Amino acid sequence: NFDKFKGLFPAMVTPFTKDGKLHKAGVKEVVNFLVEKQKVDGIYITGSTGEFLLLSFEDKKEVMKLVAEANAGRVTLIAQIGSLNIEETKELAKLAKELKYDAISAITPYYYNFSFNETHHYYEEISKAADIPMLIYYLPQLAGVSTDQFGKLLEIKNVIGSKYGATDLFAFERLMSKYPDKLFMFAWDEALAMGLTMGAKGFIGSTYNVNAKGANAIIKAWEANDKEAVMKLTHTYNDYVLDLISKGLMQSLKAIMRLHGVDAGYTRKPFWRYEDEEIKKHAEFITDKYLK
Amino acid sequence: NFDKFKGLFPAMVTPFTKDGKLHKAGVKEVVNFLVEKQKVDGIYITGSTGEFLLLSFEDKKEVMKLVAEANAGRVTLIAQIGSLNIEETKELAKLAKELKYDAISAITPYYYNFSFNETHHYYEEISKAADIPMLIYYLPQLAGKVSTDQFGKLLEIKNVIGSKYGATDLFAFERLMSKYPDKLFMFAWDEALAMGLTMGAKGFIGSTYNVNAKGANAIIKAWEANDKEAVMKLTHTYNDYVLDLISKGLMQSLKAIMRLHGVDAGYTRKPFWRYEDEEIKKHAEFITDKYLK
Amino acid sequence: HNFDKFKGLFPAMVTPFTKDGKLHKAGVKEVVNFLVEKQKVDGIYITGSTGEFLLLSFEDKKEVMKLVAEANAGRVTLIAQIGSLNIEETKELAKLAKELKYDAISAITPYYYNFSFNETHHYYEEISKAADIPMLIYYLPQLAQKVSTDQFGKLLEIKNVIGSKYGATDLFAFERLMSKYPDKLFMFAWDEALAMGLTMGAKGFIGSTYNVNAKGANAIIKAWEANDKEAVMKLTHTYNDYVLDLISKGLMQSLKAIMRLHGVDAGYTRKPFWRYEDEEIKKHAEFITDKYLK
Amino acid sequence: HNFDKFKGLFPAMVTPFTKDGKLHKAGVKEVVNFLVEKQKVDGIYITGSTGEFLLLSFEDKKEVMKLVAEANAGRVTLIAQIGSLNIEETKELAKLAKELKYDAISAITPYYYNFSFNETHHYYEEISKAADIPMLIYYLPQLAGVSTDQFGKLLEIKNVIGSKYGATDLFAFERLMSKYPDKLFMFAWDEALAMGLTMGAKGFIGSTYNVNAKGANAIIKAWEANDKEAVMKLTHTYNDYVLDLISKGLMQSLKAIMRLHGVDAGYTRKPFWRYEDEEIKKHAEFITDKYLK
Repeated sequence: NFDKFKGLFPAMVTPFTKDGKLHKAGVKEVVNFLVEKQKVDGIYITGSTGEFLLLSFEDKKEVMKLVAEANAGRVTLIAQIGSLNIEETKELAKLAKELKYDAISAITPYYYNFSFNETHHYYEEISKAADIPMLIYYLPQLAGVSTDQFGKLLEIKNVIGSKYGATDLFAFERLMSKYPDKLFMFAWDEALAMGLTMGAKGFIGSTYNVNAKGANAIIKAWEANDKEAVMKLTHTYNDYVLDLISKGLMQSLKAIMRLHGVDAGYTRKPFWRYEDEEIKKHAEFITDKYLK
Repeated sequence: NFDKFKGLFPAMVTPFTKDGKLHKAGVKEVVNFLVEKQKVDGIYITGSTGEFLLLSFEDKKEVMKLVAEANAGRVTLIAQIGSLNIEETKELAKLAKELKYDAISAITPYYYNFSFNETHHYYEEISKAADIPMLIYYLPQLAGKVSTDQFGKLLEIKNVIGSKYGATDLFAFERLMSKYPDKLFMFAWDEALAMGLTMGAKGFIGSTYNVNAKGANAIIKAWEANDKEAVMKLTHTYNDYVLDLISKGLMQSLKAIMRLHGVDAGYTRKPFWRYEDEEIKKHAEFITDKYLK
Repeated sequence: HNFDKFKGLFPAMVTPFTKDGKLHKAGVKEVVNFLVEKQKVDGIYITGSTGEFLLLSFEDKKEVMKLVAEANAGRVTLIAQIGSLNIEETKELAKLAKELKYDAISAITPYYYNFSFNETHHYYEEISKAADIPMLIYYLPQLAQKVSTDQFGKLLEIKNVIGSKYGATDLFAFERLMSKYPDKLFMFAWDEALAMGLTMGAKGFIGSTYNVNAKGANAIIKAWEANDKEAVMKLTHTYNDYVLDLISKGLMQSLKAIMRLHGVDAGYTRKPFWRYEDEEIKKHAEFITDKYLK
Repeated sequence: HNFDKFKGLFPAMVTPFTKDGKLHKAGVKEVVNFLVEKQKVDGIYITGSTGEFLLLSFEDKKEVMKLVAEANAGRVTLIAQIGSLNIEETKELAKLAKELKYDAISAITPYYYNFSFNETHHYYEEISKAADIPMLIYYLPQLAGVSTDQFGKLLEIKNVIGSKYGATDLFAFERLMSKYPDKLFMFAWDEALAMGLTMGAKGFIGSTYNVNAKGANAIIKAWEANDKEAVMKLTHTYNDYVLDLISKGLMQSLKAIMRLHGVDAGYTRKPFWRYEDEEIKKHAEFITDKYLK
């Protein structure tokens, strides 16, 4: 079953010290905050929100092991392990398998307009590296890609589905219609209820790091058929999303966590470093408005 | 309150003869078919689906009168009356009121990139014409974008009751629903009907309701009934219909299906492509048999 | 060389209206006289975007065409933009242009709806049958799906079609068309890249900005023909400074106010275009004139 | 004040790799020789997109810099693209550039994330303190949602002598030449070389100059010589060549043309497509025979 892939999966921040060192103690404290205080169903690690492009190859493995250790099998684990370095991505798949990750994902080849063919080969080679379920990222165009064409990706060995993060809910509806056998994790935080309505059961998002409660409220209202409440709670949540990102996203999440006694550290360069007081007031503003 | 604006409002097609004359007896038959067979809650006339840019000023007034007559107060009526001629628009608004149209709408100034200020003045002028509710079109960007806030100044213009929202941007729609709960937002994106209902839309305007009101009403019914899985299944079927339907020109396909049902809905006007009779007839049957049986 | 009459600057002529909104028939003549005699233009492109053609009635259009013919009295080349979604009207406009001795006609792409290639091809095909007068098609990047260099050639092969008015800011597509179709005429309608156009073989230029700055635009051409490459640069910076400054207020309101300042009865824009306060627009007209048109 | 060293053709060098992906070190030298002696370039631009920089390790990059500084021995101008999301590795690479007497460095726009202006500025600010070597910033249309004025504050940062301008936007290029006459802008759009010339570009960086520098020098010479018609005809041939070249993958076609001239320029690194060996060689043979004889 995909039962373990139901519910909320924050895209986990990766804690760094002020000087840009991987803050190992922080990683564990974050995982504990998510499992125990946020009460998440799973954790999605080393994605965009985890600052993965700013992590060294060894930083990556360290975080994967540290997370595995802190979780202690309590919640579902997914590691985002894709990069342009195919050999590193292969070892990472093995390491995910070894550490008992529930699934992996790999972001679409970026920067260059890599072709459908190149993308297919990218994902094909990675599937032979280990037997661990794979989620691909949704990709509208590569050099110029039909919902039929994306099906070819979906059928590669070990691929169970797709992380769907595009703002295009018609494509999402078309995929849910064509591939009812595949798992689609919905990655568009401000359209959670929309997601639910076309059959999404699992959600990966940055914003669930510190407001799983507000997101679960929408899901619980939806299952209980309180349609008015689905609307009001969504308006509130999307208020929260927009207030949140009036300062840098990862700086805000890390500050909110620090305000809650979690050692979540700081972003790396080149992300902007705010004055401690400025980001503290922002953390308080979000916390007081939304997270009581 | 806004109760008369609940349900389905097909964007009515405008029947023309094969040589493109306004087919006056066709207009009334289409109205009958929509009320009697599609069981619509309302009808939305002379928009893009009604080929309004291909109508003369005299055609527009005539269509309004023929619709008003055949309807006979049975369903709610909204007239899209906007163009670049502000005096013709004002006159169509007074005619709307006279004919007891429930609301009017006007498309955004088009072709040129008209500024916010110009668009606001254009709607302001229209409001002083007749005392009838007005729905403005939703506006993403105006000669370089318009916020939730900047758009609200359009919503506050005298007689403006709300907006016809057709954009495929469901976040923006959510934002408008939050900020303006006292305004009427008619939802015009047929393929996101259930997603529209989920965020509070209660009225739906669209070309696809001309011949599949039953299929869209099925979605609405399952939604109000809390049948989550039927909402999904019926939307999958309905959107299959939409993609199948527009594999030929929309209005040719919609008029061909009406003719197939024995309704004198006529044909489109130049420069829309005119298909061979048998090709468009087979398309019509294909749609009918697959979805409309 | 039969395209000789299509060389040089072709202002996209404004259409004078009264403050009321009426077609100002006397103004039409004065504008034409202004452009021939003071701007010393090579031709005039009438009832295009800049001529507010979408706010013109069918009669207004025929009237403007007749009046421009009469005022020009054959002095310069005349091209009439006549396209609309009313095909029977465009057909009559094509016959009228022929009757009035216009040198070419043009027709905008079918707009507002996403018309397909086959619909666009059929539209242009029906027009070409109406009268024996040279046709310039508008350059079309994308119709609802991309239009290729090869696909646009199917439009250029329609009877009477001699070329294309090319307005996109994509100068690569332009280089490609001049390479593939040197037997066709390409009227270059991106004023802020005049010298770029020259460089790739453009000899005719249709633009809003030549209504009041034909001298500035001619200086760039002359510098280029004289191989004064530094001056091509300097004269472009200046000209483009002028364009940006000009469109700081609405274009057509700016163009008409600049003409009115020079004593030309150019009138005003129609609704829904913004009507500026009397003095605000005059002062704008003075600024541009003092800075660029001395 | 004097930018004489940066006039002419500056191919974006390819980075040679073995069939199985190692950094073919001697291959780097055979390419550097082949561009200097046989393509007759004025300069080389190393470890850019065309040099597959994102597929190179930190050590790889350091190695390529050293190898190039060696095989050139000061014969042509050298520019290093050294930018990445690791600020400390860029800070180092700019000291390595200053040490190997590189004439210029550049750093790409922070990529993948939508980094803001403030972030972009601070990142160039940081890279400058590292080493007193002149910097060329990449031209940037938009950061996280970008004034020609704002882009000037980036030009003001210590050690910045101008910009690598690659956008297909010839208007904003004309605008930049107008406002900052005291700055070097290297023109990085191969298909509009003659249009860059027209507005004052004097140095050119690009991937196509790897195997057809002669064909592009032909355009510059005709231009300076005021031969208007040949500028046109020679541009048309060059752009036929460019569209022909990129009918298969760029780096694979280029590397394969080089291997065809007995230059050991190897292959691309994963994830780039690897062609069946007869396919890309028939492509190498076609381009060479039609354009490079």
